[PDB]
Amino acid sequence: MKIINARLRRQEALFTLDLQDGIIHRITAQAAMQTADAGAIDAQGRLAIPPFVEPHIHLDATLTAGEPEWNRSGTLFEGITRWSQRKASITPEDTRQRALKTIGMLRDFGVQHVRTHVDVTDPSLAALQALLAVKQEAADLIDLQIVAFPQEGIESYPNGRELMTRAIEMGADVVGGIPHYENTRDKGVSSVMFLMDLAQRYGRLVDVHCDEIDDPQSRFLEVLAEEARVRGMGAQVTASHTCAMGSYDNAYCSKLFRLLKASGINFISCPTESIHLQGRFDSWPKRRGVTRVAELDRAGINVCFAQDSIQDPWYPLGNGNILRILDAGLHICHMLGYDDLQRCLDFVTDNSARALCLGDNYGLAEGRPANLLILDAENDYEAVRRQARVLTSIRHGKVILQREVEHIRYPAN
Amino acid sequence: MKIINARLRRQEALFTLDLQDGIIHRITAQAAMQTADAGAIDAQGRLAIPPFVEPHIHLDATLTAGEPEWNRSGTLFEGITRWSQRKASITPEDTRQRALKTIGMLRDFGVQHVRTHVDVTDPSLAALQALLAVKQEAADLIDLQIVAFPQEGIESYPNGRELMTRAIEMGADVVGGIPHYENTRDKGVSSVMFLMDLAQRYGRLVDVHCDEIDDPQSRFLEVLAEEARVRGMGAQVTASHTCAMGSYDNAYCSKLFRLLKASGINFISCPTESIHLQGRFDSWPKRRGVTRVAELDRAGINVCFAQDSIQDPWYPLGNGNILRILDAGLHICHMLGYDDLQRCLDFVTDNSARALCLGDNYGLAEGRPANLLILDAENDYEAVRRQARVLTSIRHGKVILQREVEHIRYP
Ligand SMILES: Nc1nc(=O)[nH]cc1F
Ligand SMILES: Nc1nc(=O)[nH]cc1F
Ligand SMILES: [Fe+2]
Ligand SMILES: [Fe+2]
Repeated sequence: MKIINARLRRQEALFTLDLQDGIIHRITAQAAMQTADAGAIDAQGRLAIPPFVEPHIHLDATLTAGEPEWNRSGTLFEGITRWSQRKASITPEDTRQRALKTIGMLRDFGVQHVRTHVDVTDPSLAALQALLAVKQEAADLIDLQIVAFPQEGIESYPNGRELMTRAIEMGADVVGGIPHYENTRDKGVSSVMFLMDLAQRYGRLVDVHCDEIDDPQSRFLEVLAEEARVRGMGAQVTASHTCAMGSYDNAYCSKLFRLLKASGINFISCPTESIHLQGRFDSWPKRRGVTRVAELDRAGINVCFAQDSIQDPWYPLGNGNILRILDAGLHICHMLGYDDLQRCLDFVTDNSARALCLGDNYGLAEGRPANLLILDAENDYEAVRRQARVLTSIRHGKVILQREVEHIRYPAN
Repeated sequence: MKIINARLRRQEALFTLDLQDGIIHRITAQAAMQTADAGAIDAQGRLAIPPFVEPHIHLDATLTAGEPEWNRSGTLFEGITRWSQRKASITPEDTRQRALKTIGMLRDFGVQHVRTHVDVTDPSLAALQALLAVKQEAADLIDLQIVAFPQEGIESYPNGRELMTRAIEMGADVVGGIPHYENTRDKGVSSVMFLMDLAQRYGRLVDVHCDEIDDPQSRFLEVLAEEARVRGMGAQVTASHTCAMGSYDNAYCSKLFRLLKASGINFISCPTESIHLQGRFDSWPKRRGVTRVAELDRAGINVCFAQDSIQDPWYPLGNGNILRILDAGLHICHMLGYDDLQRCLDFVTDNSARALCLGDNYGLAEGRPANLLILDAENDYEAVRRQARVLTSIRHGKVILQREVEHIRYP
C-alpha cells in the first residue's frame, strides 16, 4: 500500500511511505504534492506518526465508576476502598466485556500499544485470567502488556508475595508494586526488594506505582532506582506517578536526580489523574501534586504521559483520547514553551514506546512493522492545539480505522 | 422552524422546540421519541442548550504570539512586556483581522456571547476603535461586550484616568481595572475607587482583573466587593481571575466570603491560563494558583470559566473551544464529583450569561431569542466527557452552523 504527501515529525519535506507484507518497505522524500493513483492513500500534507501509546491504564477497573458506590472524597485511598468493594463481584466475563469496550475507545483514538495494570490482590486472580485472554483476543487492534499490580500491597495483603508469584508464573509481562501503600516504611522497602528479585528471577519488566502520595517523606523511588542501577536493569524499569517528587525537599531532589540519571529508569506521569487525586489534603495554597516532568526531561531522563483511568473508582471521566492528557500535562507541568510544543508528541509516542521496551517493533523506519496513524495536523504544535483527529489508523499494513475530515457548513453564509 | 426529540438540561424527557420570528415560540414536552415530519429538525435525543458564552477574552491581543518576541518565562509580567512591544505596531485594521478570525473560531464552537477586554493604555486607542466597529459588523455571529482594560495601570500609566474616561465616552460597555499591577498598594486602592466612580457615573458594568498574582497579600478583591456592596451594584460587577484567593490565609478568606456573598458580585476563572501563568515563582511543591471556584459556587456565589487568551503574548495555544476550558477547570478546581458533573455546563452557559447580565436575552424559555445549540451528547456529563461537538448552532432563528455527526469506518 502506498501513502503519498505525508509529513513526518519535525521535518518540512513531504514523504511517500510504501507498505508491503505488513512492514514499512520504503520511505522517500518527494519533490512536492502528487496525485494518488488507484490504491494509494493521499495524506494531503497531514502528519504520519507511529501509533499512540497508553503506557499506564487499569483495564480491570475500567467502566466501574460508581459500583457499588461513588468515591465521594476524590482521593486515592477511598478509591482503593471502592475498588475493594467492586472486587467482590468481578468475574472473568465482566472484566472481559468492560476491557474490550475500553480497548475500542483506545483504538478509536489511535492507540495500538497498551500497558495495563491488573490488581492481583485477589485470591481468584479473576481479572488477570480475563486480561491474559484479552491480550490474545484483542491482538488485531493492540499489543497489550500486563502488569501484576498488588493494589492492596505485597507485604500487607494475605499471601501477597505468593499472589505476585502466581501472576508472574501465569505470564504477566511486568512486575508492579505499591511501596508507599505498604503499612510501614520497612515493608515498603522490602516490597521493592522482593519485586525486583521476582522481576530479575523471571526476566520480566518492572513498573511500580511509586510514591503516589503528597507526603514529602515518601522516598521509595530512591530504593527502586538503586536496585535498577545495581542490577543493571535500568531500561527494563519504570516508575509510575512519583507524585511525591512534586513535593520533595529541593536539595534532596537535586541529589536524587544523579541516581535517577545513573539508573537509566523510565518515568510515567498521569496528569489528569494526579490533578484530580493529589492536593486533596492541602487547604490553600493547593499543590499540583504532579512529578517533576519538565525537569526529568531536561536532565535527559525518559518521561511520558498516560491516562491511568477511564470511568473507574479513582476517576470519573475518560474517553480514550491521549491528546487530551498531553494537553493537561503540558499545562500543569509548565511545558508550554515554544521548544516544548515543537516536540510535544514525544511524550505520547516515542518516550512511551521506550518505556514499554518496544524497540524495533515501533517507529516509522524501513523494516519495522507497518503500524501508523495519519493525524489531522501538520506538526506537533497543531496536533495538540487542535486536538487533531486520527483520520487513519493502519495496523500490520491494514487500515483498521477511517475518519472523514470534519467539514463545517455555514448555511446562512 | 421546529426541533423535535431534543433533550433539555438535567431532565430525561424529550422536547419539541418551535421557533418563529427570531424567538422561541413554544417549548412542548413530548411523550415519545417521535417520527420527524418533513420540515422538522430531528435532534434524535441530543441536548439543546442556549449558546456557550465566552465571558473573558482579549481579542485585541489574539493571534499575536511571538510578535516580536516570545514570552520565554511564561509569566504574566513578561507577557505584559511582550504585549507592550506588540502594541507599538497595533492598528485598527490589524486588530480587526485578527479579532474576526478568532470570532470565527468561537462561532465554530457554539459561542454566541463574548466579552472582550481591550487595552486602553494606548493614546491612539487603536484596538478599541476597531473592536467597537467589530461589535456591529460581527453581530450576525455574536453579541460582543467591550471592557476598557488599562493593561499598564490607571494610576501607573501616563494619562491613564483620561484614557479610561475617553474609552467609556467612546462606547465601551464595561469598565476594567488591574489594581494588583499598580505600582504601590495605595495606588491599587485608588484605581478601584476611580474605576467604580467611572462606571457608576456613566452607568456601565464592571469587570476587573483582580489579584492575578500568587501574592497572598494581594487583597484588592475586598475593596472591589465592598465598593460594589455600598453602591448597590453587585450584579453589574465581576472580578476576573482572583488567583491570589487560592493562596489566601484561610481565616481571612472565610471572613472575606461573607463580604463576597453580601456584595453580590460575579467571578470569572480562567483555568488553562492560570495553570500556565501561576505557580511560576514557586519551586516545589508548586501551587495551582487558581481561585477557590468550588467554594464560591457552594457559598452560592456566581462563578464561571473563560478562555482568556488565544495564541497571544500570554498563552501559546487556544482554538475557541470552551468545553476544553470546562474540562480543565473541573480537574484543577476539584469539581469532578458526581453532583458537579451533572450540572457542569452551568459554568460555561447560565453562570456566564449572568455575569454578562444577559437577562431575558439568554436561555431556553418561551418569548426569548431563538439562540441555541444542539450538542452531540445527551447530558452535561457526556458533553464534558466526550468533549461533545456542536452539531447545530442557531442564531435569531436561523441555522448559522451545521456539522455532520462523526462516523468512523472500520474496514
Ligand atoms: N491512580 C491509581 N492508583 C492506584 O493505586 N490504583 C488505581 C489508580 F487509578
Ligand atoms: N491573563 C492576562 N492578564 C493580563 O493582565 N493581561 C492579559 C492576559 F491574558
Ligand atoms: Fe495507576
Ligand atoms: Fe485576562
